[PDB]
Amino acid sequence: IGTGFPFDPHYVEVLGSRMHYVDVGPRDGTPVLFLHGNPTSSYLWRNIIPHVAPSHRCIAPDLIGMGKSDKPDLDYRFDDHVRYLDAFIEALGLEEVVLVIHDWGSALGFHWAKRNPERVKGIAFMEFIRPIPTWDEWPEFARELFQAFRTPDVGRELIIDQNAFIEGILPKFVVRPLTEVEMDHYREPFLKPVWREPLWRFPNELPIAGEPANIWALVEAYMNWLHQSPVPKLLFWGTPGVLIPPAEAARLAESLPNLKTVFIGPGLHYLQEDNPDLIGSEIARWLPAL
Amino acid sequence: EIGTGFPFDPHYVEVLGSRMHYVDVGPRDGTPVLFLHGNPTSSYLWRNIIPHVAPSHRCIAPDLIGMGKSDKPDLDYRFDDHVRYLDAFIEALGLEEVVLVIHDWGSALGFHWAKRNPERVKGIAFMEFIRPIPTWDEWPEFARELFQAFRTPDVGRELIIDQNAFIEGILPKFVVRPLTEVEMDHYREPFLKPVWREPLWRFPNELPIAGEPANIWALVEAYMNWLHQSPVPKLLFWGTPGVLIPPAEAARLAESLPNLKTVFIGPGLHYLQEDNPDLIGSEIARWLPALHHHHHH
Repeated sequence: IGTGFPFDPHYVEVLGSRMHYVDVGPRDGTPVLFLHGNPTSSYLWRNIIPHVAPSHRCIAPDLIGMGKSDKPDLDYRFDDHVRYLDAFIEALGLEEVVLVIHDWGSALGFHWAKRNPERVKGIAFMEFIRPIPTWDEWPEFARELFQAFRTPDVGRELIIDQNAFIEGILPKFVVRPLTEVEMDHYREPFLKPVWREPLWRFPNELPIAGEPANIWALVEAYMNWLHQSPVPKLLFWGTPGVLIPPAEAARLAESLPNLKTVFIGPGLHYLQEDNPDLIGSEIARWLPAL
Repeated sequence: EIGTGFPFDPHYVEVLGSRMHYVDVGPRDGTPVLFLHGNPTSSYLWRNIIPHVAPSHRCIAPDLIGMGKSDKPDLDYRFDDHVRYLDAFIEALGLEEVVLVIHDWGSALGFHWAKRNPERVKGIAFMEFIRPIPTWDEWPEFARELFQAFRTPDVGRELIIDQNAFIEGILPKFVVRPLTEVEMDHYREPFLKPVWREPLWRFPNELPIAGEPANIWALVEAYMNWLHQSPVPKLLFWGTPGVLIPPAEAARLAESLPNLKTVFIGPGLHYLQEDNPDLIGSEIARWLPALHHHHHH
């Protein structure tokens, strides 16, 4: 995948500022307008535009305050972006357009299209903004992903054949970047697919929504024991977490006896890789002296 | 900064006919601290935590059967198998009372052992551990948690402006393949000064969620209503697992929007252009010719 940006710069004056844009391809015909979102720029389109520019003009602006465009004194609300993009389009004299849009670029493009429907000849889009009526409907990509991991067909192919837990989940669920040396330590026990059975068995047995019932029963049992036990307890948690959301850490502080909690900062699942010094030294402090 | 080496002498103990590897450091003649890893890790996960505890306590960190440097016997590798080998490991070392430090499936093993042997557990430290998760509608929750945080007074500005979370976190995390340093540096250029990050913070605070902000809600509802009735040609690219448009939502859109074609790009999170630009570009190029209207007469 190409890392360069081999496009000549173009600028147009918009509402007293300059906006930068890519402009390539034939001068006649219907242009294709590419709109990026947060926190990107026309750079996001650098490897897509070369497929289109042989046949169609490609226009890719940097939104105001982003990319190589000016940084005026704005709040950068959506309405600001609407004003600057509206004026950009008129400054180039565009009549009909095809839109290729992403993220907040999709909100800008769909909003422009709805207001100018006779000028939009097609919309290509992806990963776009839609109205989310309740916070409970905010999309959680890991819902379908984790359910897929748990299946004996797709999940085994991912975890055993493609080593998705070593190559994907482990580094993705450390906030800081794991190094190649660390990855190679973690890779060593699983170089052969035939060794990866435990890696699939574990997620398949996580107790979720009562399934599997056998693990559900025993995990419920030890959580009831933990609620009853006076044993000293120390919980480390991070944000946003994965298995333990912050709301669950708070629930546990309300219900478990003799519990100390330590917030470690940013953390997904492998908290030991993000703040080992706090975890280790706080364990040491929590243990009684001799 | 965070150590990458594993500077522990290997120890091995025979357990149910197999050999299991473990770390054993620190002073004897006291209550040992037993560290239990989960999936897909090993005692390596504890390498930078043990040195803080070992000055005063013995630290024992086994590799679970079939993991780390432990043997790989022919088991089903169900939870019961791990229970049997860890139980026998603990007895093979002659441990009496212990403190547990546990994570993920090491926490299921540790809590299950503790419940069965409560007089032998003097304390439990735990993190990112296994409990009964009530529903898939409530969990996982970390995408909600992140975006609620961006919209939380003070917290969101500290993440996005002070720590540059959208450039250093969200952007590379939401590409499946690894972004290179050259690519990251291109993306970093417009936001090297914290004050330049204002647009990056305002964007999530404009997302239309539960009617708020009301102005954005109204205009996004309006253009979605327009899209559902317009015959304009539409082309949706989607990846798996996605971020804003997971596959289940792509399928629902494929049924509901008029004149819509869909293209699956393969693995992808949010910045699909960084995972399969050649398929996105080539499919757009193949789609554009049919958008031509013949000259009207």
